[PDB]
Amino acid sequence: SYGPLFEALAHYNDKLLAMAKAQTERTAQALLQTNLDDLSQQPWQLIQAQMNWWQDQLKLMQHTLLKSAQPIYDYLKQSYLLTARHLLASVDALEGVPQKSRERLRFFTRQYVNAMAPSNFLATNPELLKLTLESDGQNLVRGLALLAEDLERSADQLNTDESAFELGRDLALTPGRVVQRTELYELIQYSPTTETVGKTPVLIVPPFINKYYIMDMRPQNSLVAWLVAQGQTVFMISWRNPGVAQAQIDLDDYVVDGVIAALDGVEAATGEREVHGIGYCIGGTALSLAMGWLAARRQKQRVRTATLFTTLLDFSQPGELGIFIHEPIIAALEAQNEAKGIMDGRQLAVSFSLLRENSLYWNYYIDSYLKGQSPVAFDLLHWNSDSTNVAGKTHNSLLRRLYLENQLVKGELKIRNTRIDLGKVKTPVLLVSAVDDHIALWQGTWQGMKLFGGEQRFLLAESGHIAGIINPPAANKYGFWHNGAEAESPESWLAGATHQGGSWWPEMMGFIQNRDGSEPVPARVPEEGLAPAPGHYVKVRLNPVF
Amino acid sequence: SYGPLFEALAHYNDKLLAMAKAQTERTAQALLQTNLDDLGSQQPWQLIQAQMNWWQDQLKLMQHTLLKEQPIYDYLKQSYLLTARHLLASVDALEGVPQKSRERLRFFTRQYVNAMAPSNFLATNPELLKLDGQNLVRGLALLAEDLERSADQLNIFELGRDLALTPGRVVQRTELYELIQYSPTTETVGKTPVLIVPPFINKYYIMDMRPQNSLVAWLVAQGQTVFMISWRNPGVAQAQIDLDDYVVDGVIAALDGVEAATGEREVHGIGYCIGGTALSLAMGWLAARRQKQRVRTATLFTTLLDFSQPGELGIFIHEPIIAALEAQNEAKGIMDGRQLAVSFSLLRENSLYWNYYIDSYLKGQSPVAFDLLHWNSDSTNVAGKTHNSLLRRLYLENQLVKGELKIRNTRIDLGKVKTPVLLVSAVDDHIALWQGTWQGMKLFGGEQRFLLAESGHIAGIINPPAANKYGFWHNGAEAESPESWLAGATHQGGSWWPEMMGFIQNREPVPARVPEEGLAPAPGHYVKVRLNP
Amino acid sequence: SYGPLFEALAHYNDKLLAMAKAQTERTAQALLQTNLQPWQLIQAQMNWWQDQLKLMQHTLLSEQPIYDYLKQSYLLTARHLLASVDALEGVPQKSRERLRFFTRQYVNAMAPSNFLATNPELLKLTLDGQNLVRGLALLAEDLERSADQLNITDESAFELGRDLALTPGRVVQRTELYELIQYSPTTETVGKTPVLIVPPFINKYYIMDMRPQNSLVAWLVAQGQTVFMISWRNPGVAQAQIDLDDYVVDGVIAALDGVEAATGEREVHGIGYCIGGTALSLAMGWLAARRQKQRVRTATLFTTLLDFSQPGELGIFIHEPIIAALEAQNEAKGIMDGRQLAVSFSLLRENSLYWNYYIDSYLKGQSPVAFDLLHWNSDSTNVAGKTHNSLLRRLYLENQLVKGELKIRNTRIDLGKVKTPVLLVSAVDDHIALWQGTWQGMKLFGGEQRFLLAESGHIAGIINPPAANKYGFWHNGAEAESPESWLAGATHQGGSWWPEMMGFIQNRDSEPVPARVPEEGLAPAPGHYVKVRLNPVF
Repeated sequence: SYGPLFEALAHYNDKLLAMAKAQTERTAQALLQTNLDDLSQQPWQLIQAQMNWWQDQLKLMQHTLLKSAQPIYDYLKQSYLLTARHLLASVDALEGVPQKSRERLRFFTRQYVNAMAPSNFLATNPELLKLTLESDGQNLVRGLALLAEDLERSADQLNTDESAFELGRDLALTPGRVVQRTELYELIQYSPTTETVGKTPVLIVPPFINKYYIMDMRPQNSLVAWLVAQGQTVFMISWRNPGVAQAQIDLDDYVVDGVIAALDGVEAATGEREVHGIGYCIGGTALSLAMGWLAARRQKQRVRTATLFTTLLDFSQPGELGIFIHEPIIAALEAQNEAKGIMDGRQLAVSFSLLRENSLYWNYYIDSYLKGQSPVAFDLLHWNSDSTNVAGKTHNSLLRRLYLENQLVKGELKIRNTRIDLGKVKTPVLLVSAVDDHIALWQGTWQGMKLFGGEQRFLLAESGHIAGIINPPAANKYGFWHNGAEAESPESWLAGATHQGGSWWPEMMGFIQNRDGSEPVPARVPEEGLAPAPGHYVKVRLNPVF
Repeated sequence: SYGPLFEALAHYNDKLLAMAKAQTERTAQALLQTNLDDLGSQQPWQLIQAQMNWWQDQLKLMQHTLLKEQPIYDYLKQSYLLTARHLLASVDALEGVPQKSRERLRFFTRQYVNAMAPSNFLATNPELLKLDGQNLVRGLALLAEDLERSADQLNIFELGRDLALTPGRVVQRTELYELIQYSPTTETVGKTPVLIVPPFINKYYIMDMRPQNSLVAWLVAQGQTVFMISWRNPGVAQAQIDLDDYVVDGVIAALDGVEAATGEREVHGIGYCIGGTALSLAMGWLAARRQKQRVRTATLFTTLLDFSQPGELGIFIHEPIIAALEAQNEAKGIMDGRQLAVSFSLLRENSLYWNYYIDSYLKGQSPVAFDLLHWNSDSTNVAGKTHNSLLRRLYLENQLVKGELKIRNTRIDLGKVKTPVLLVSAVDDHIALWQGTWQGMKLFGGEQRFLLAESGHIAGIINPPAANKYGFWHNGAEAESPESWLAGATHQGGSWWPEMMGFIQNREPVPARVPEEGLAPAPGHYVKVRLNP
Repeated sequence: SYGPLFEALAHYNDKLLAMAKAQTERTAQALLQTNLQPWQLIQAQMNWWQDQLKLMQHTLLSEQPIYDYLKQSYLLTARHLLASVDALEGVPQKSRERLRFFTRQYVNAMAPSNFLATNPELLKLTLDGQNLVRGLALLAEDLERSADQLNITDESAFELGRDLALTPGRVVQRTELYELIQYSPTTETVGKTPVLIVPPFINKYYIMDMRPQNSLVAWLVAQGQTVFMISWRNPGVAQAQIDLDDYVVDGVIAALDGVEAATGEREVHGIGYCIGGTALSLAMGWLAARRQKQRVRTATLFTTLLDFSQPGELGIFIHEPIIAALEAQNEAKGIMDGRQLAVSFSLLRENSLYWNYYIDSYLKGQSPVAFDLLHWNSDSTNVAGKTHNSLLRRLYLENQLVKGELKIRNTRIDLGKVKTPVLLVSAVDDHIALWQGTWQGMKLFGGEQRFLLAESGHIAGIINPPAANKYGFWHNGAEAESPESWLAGATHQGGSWWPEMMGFIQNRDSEPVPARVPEEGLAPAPGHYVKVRLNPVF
């Protein structure tokens, strides 16, 4: 029963043989472009050393599992020889590599290795599971505090700087201008790449947990740059990394002084009172709460369409994050957040990982390398560790009002003393979720869809929270499921769904356009504004780099 | 006659818009400073805009109705809408201001409200003005009691930090005064030092308020070694101190103290109000006894030597009342400063709200009016026998204009003083009427000069060249009638301090005198003794 | 000219002092009996009125004399602010926000420029076809956005059914256009003929059911009368085609059928207010034109307009280009927004709401009536688009009812065919329905006619319960040829005209019938339609 695995390894071994042919021809051609006066990528042999381990360990496992029907040690001895062969071949393959690149790979390998160990994160820590296993009361807080301060202190002492990525050069490099800056955000308007653009502009509301540039990573996988290339004027909210000065900022402020203020900022830049809204994770929650706020107060509609990525409105199924949703734990965090003023992102980093794609190594290290790309896994790892703080009041509200009491579903949620009913929102909504998502379980995102009072569409994408959402059409990598019909259950919806391979981005673009008709307007060249894109807020790091 | 008032309000409203634009750009710039570990014009500009809205709308309404149910009830109602709008706009402008900060504005506003009410002061109370032997003396006391207790209920800034912060040293401490020598701010200073004799009816630090409006700091910056007498707040232990003591043991003793610190027997004299009078009697005392002259120049701010025009203080100067106070002062030991603060106010500028609260705020300063009200309410006692001497020997009998006054059994005669004398008075002065001070100049026997400031008792005196806020009248000719010197007087504008500086300068440089260690840092301890802790 | 003013001030100061002493003796006697807005606030305002009037006397007796008065008036304003917040020390924060909100409402309501009808600039623009419309649009949007932030703002606004419109009853019918309320008897025996009340569809009805001390519904009920009330739905865009005709037939007349269903009586006593009185008049006209048996025994009409030739201050809108523009907007949106009508005119403009319904109301121990009136006036309702066009064009502009050209569902209306006795009750200071114009409409009727003129304005003169003993009215049973002649022959009476209305209704008589208890309806009174707000409350 090893056929499909040897087939996958054989497929990669042939793609690697072709690349070695390319590098050999590349090194020879570089010798031609030489002058007498003058004084990055990893070697294919480094990947070949890893490919040989996977093949030899599988062969040894198959050989000793047919021999099964001494025995434990002999397999161990042969597997240690494979590890030793792997150490020698890797060190050899990095012979001509400059020391700086070696420390880069040593850095990114250590991130990957630490991230794939469940004990390194509180949400998947087995010892913390024992405490929650109906074992105790308030010591749970102390037991949780010991694990957190130990996981943190381990990451403190681990915390290389120079060998990193620079925002605006390597990531988040879509041309544009910062056209408005307030306490909570920097509003970026991106430069056009088309002669004509749509009249109704696009406003992207990112999550305030982690930074926005997951949606503008590199030109090949940038949602922002793809949207601009589809003739859309694209605006991005770039949240401030909050400090102690932002301690009293609440979820209500992000809705009103954030999304709503950004909508007004779009009107100042374009003259349009209505925008197409796109929201990701807690930003998708903030976008929905902004629509409910406007509708409850009978304000004129300002969102023509709304696409929500991995957005939780019903928190009944919190996933692994449910381990923290217990009154003693929530109360203890509320005390810390009031005293410290913020929830440290570096503490949130040891609590849970927003990046747990099941195939980060194979699809975004090995596959991206063989596609001629700088490993996308390095970029993803940089983003997951570019932690943001969370304002203490906002984090308390997220913990209690949404995760614990589920106020939005129950109709008890109030934003600036205005009760929020999503049934009054008539904006058409498209919810795009991911089947392997571990932060916003796709069944729970489905449940929130019925809360809206207008047109409702749902798309289920293959893969997880990041990989499934940030899937550019040119990649041709995954698929999605579409069902226009209404259903009584998440499972019934899937049963009636149809599967399509590739990116779901064109479906979102179809959803946005079919609504608009409105004539294409001349391309909007962004005003000079306050600063070039990306802003200053996105570069503020919790562990500063030099 | 509505033109210049709408223009002045337009001038102020335009200055408030520019300050508001400066604050919005400063908050916008503060966003670029985004340190994650530290937290990022105390009055809001909206609060001042609410005041300016009231002034403009009431002036609009009152021009509108003066052009023509009852037409008067209509004006009464509409102005009440403006008062209500002003109340609502003020409370809304103070929403983000801290509660402890809001308790401040309620404090000083109440002071200004009570300080411009004539009924709250005896000298300007209509009921007292309508007065008869015992009935007057018993009544004045009864009225004094009603005003003092009302002030007390209302009564329920730090010296050296917010006010009186010029660096210096206390070089000598006697029973009556602390002598302050200030540190130099220039590499070179004049040889002859400067000694300032402040009034002892109020504390000294009106002449040293803030760096922008401190006379002491300006004089040091002009290359002068400046000394300052700091009168002690007299308690009951000082019940038998006199003007004579303040002259000899207060002023002349300080002259010997100044020589001990510099080696100079001659100083440039500067006197303020009753401090200028005490200096004048001191100068005659040296002249009447034929001692070598120890005062080079004498600048006298609002100095009263002829008391024929007492002003509103006249109601107090009657023979039955003086005797009443003479018996009470000796019985109680001293005259209570809290009662003297109730008697009258030194804070009666015609533009205290406009030039020292609004103009101060628009210049970026913390409101100067707040500091003046803190100083006026920081009253100091006056010794029982000094006060009795001032009421009878000077205010009533007027012994200085005649030859009957004596300082420690020594007949005075200002005609024997040959020192150049400069009088700086105020047109709106209500304590020292400028005609009386000008007449009292003629008692001197040396060169004389008279300068008239454009404002009241303290605003026309505390006017630095950097303010460029007021003006002054001068006239080089000699005139014999009050309307004759002023009719021929010419208006210059700006501060008269450079003109007072020139008078001292016209009559070789010495390395800057660094004050010795002395007894304590300036400000001294006497200035901090408050009647109400 | 200051004497009456000073005397009135001391007149008010005496009650405050008298009421202030009653509070010290009540709290002193409260020390003995134990087991187990501040007056100071009103006194601060009283001091400002007296001190300012004293100042104006002195000043009336160059740049300095002017500035000296202007300075002095500012010290009075500072004293007012200082004393006012001082009196509000121990008052709870929840009530202070209510005082601070209703005060803000009053100041804006007293600025003539805040309403289009009294707007100075619009009068200049009117005195210019497309230009007038575009200019009027500029003031309309400027005033609507300026009223956004100020109106929207707290939960201290009263709750219907608890503080206002709390007269017990049951909602016995619910149609698209209205909910029918039948109230509880409170008396052993009621009159055989029931009373039906038709309120205006512009603004809500609770103005007649404010509080038990001034509720017309509660007073009518206590007078042994079965009282019905029509609670108009706040129309949304789904009601865009509802016309004036539908409010007459599917409104008043359908409600007449509802009254018969719940009592068995085909004949009712009619009471109408403002455009409700117009609809009631048109319903009687419709019934008479089709020769149906009389269903309205008596009709009393409060400040109702049948002749629109004297539109008062509202006539600034009655011009061909303005009405044409409004019709286009009403057809586009489907609805005339009540938030836009809020800044167009005020239905509430008493001469002294502050003196008669805040100061006086406080002196009588009541919660300030000026607050309840302002809450009602701010409780705007939309108007169905076709209905508003009909009101603007067919009545205000063309005046079809007087000329006999008005058609209600293809039925020409002639009020001369109506033989129901009519009692028109108008207000001398009314600014919406000028009383002389209401007198001209009286003659249109073909039966008995009576006219009563009340002393106050549009609201205060009408809602004057007999227990207040506050105003008077003029009655004259003889016919006259002009409003001026009718008033010259009138006789003034002090007090409320409500008993005279009940004399009018009851003197037609019959035998008292046993009190009709409402059946368990769809909902308790007041229903759901009256709670629908244009700006939702928190």
